[PDB]
Amino acid sequence: TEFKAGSAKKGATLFKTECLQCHTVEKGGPHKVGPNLHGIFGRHSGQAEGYSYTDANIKKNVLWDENNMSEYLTNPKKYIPGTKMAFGGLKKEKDRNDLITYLKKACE
Ligand SMILES: O=S(=O)(O)c1cc2c(O)c(c1)Cc1cc(S(=O)(=O)O)cc(c1O)Cc1cc(S(=O)(=O)O)cc(c1O)Cc1cc(S(=O)(=O)O)cc(c1O)C2
Ligand code: HEC
Repeated sequence: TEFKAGSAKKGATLFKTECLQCHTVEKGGPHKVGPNLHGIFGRHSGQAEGYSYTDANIKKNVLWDENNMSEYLTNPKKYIPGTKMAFGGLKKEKDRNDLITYLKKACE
């Protein structure tokens, strides 16, 4: 996939409805069902401090960027077979661009 910067405003609403139940974004924010996402961009998969990941999420062995994030969020278990993230994915390209535009700001 090829990320294109979109609307963080639309992305924020998508995060609220699709992601917030399992994830926080703020620095020092708590783990929930899923890990806190602060600092996710640039970091090795499966490496937030204090969170117990699947071996699949750890050993995916990629650094997160906007393009592999878009691919992941299209269909999480297809990109990371073995994942325990129970999210079906955002099939729509604009949704992923907007979400990721938001995530870049919100987890900085
Ligand atoms: O910046 S905005 O988010 O306000 C914006 C709103 C509209 C827009 O048409 C665009 C931006 C331009 C635009 C950008 C992109 S992107 O490169 O992926 O960022 C894609 C499109 C687009 O028109 C094409 C498009 C895709 C989809 S998808 O099926 O979800 O992938 C839906 C739409 C698209 O126009 C419809 C649409 C939704 C929305 S929504 O408010 O975000 O739901 C605003 C506008 C729309 O035309 C009206
Ligand atoms: C129902 C729960 C749930 C939902 C909904 C969910 N997630 Fe997750 N997410 C998780 C869990 C659990 C993990 C850890 C999975 C593992 O260890 O295999 C995870 C992992 C991730 C990771 C990898 C983190 C890392 O450090 O490698 C990212 C990125 C992520 N989620 C983003 C999102 C985004 C963005 C959304 C919404 C679009 C979302 N998630 C929706 C539960 C969820």
